[PDB]
Amino acid sequence: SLFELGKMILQETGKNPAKSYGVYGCNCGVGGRGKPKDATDRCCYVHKCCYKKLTGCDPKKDRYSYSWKDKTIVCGENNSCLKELCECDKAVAICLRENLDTYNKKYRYNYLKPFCKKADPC
Amino acid sequence: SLFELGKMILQETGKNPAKSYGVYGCNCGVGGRGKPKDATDRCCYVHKCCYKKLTGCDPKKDRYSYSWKDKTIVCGENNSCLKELCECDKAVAICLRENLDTYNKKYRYNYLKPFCKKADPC
Repeated sequence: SLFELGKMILQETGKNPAKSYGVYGCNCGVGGRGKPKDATDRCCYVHKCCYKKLTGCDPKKDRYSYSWKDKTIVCGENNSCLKELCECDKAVAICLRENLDTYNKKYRYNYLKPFCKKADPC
Repeated sequence: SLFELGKMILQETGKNPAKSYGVYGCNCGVGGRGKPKDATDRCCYVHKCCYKKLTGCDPKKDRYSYSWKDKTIVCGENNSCLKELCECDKAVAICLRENLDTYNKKYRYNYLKPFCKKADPC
């Protein structure tokens, strides 16, 4: 669920997740997908495409189990959808951390999201 | 849609809407309803109750038209459902404005939202 997703992003990036990524670019946070602004935005693009493939559980609402072991996100066994979901969320949290070096505040609050250029099919 | 809602909140409160209300309390922004933390939170509680009356349109994704007349939100044209939706969004924007005097930053990023006490029926 959003809680786990938000938590993972905090753990990996050290950043307030909603503040840094809630309305970032054309792909991070609220809304759908669009042509990526930068590498951070591309992380979120991939993440939303990941959510699209999921069947059997609800990515926004469904809780899943994971642990913090040797400062690594370790997805619990869960079930097929929940584990795929956990891995979707882990991957984007990792991606966002790896692109903190080009994170740009000028994209942080993009209220022009509805008018982003259309994204390519996943 | 979220865009119109965000814009109304900006117009009434003068605040960055996602920043101030995206994760506030147990009712504002993401997630469902919960026992309200304060008057601001109760504004969002009422808003989400208002949404349940809607039949025919999608509050997160469906666009509607409104205008800014004599510094007032004026819901335009719109079918029966979109009219109601617009009026729901207008009501919460006004309410948030009216309760700026007790807005509390400590509730602003409430990542304990999944653990809010259960909301009473609307």
